[PDB]
Amino acid sequence: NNTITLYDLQLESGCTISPYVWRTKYALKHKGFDIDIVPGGFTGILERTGGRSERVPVIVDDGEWVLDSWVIAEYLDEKYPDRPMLFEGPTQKNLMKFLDNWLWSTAVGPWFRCYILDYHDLSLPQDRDYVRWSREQWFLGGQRLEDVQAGREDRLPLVPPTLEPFRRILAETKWLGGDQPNFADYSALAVFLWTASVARTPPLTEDDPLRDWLDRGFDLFDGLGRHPGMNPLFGLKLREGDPEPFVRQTGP
Amino acid sequence: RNNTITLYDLQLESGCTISPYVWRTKYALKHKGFDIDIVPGGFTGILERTGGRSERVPVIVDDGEWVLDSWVIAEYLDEKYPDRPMLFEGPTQKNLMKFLDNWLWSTAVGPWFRCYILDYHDLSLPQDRDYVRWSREQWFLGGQRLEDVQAGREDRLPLVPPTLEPFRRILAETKWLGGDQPNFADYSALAVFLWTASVARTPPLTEDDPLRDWLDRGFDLFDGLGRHPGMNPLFGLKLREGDPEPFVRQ
Repeated sequence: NNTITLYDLQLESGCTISPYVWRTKYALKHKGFDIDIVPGGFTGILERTGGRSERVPVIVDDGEWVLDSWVIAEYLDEKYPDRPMLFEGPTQKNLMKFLDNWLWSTAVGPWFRCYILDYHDLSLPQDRDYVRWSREQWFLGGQRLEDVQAGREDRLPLVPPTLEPFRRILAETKWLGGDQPNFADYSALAVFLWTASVARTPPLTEDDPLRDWLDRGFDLFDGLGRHPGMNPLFGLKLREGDPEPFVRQTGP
Repeated sequence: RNNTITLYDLQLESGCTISPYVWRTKYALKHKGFDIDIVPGGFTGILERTGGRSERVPVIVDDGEWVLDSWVIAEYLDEKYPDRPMLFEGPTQKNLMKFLDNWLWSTAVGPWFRCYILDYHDLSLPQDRDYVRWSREQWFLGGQRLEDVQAGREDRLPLVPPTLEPFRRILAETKWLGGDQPNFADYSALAVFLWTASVARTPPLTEDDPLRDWLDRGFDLFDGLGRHPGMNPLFGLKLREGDPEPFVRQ
């Protein structure tokens, strides 16, 4: 007090990679708490916690253990209604999940393959083996990470245009939460926060309209998304035959 | 004014509402507990029917207040009647339902429009038929004639159910988009399927589609608002050997 312990999932740079952990960090700072960060990575999670969890994020509030990023957010609104609210109501929760699933299929799907080797190489030394064989086999390969990531220069141009439905929303609002951000923003942002933690070449063009919301989000809470290990999201260079990355239109 | 608001409808020959914008307005009004004074009429003569006030419907008249556009009407009701059940819970709902609505219009309305545009024409009021024909055959392209656009729908309709899975995924975990009770998010989404049911002379969904629970409860709301005599069934799509599996069965 005013502190809550958080079990992180970090890269070798100390930088968070897990989007679930990312939106939980933002949710905690939204509520105005200080975070006691427990470092670590993909391996040894059960041992790092008291045996209470095989997954992160996990928080400990005084001595109350809360598992699952979604549950954590609901817990914070329930126990601390006096601090800035994360959810507007039940309708937000349902429509959030629809947006989140779409971002995951549209952005995370393709980008995961484009950065799967960077993902591995940027991980903690103890993690790299576990990440290698399991990722190139479970999620899956069926073969190896150098072969899956190869050719990303050809895939990355194809993603920006597909994000237009999301651009369409942010064109007419400052935050998903309106004039101020909430968990809808943080959950959406987590997709791009993960991407920045592993993207050793930028997935978006320098003038993508998303940049306004993205930079503001990453700057929130004293630069929560500006950890020294983070990579630029912007700088994608396109070719004559590439698709236009976004709709260029003004503006009645 | 008792408890009454006037609504300029957009009806087919059966008296059934076709416009999804009008549909979600009917639900919004009933959600607020109002009685609806319906002004009938179809696609033609809207400027005549209104005071020269609108070329489009829905329009409502609340005592002397004329209100245009279904989204604005919903906001107007929440602003003027904060004592009656809320349509929006806040700004976040508004932003995220636009995202869902946009997706539903791209995924469901677009393909089903092409599949039912001739039925749409045939079911409209007699005085609207030629206008709907000429209008649609120049604007939304399709394009050819109504007959050509709708031709081959038996091969296209089986392709739509699989693409609705992202929407199923949400409804499999909640009673309503609004939670334990419906609100404008539900009514806006339902309006897509209400429109479809008004023009679909062959069913677009299988009898066992997991969407049916929400759809039937939705259509049944407010004394069967979605059960007007003219409505066609959404269910009964007959899949053939080659067709894709319509939904995830896990």
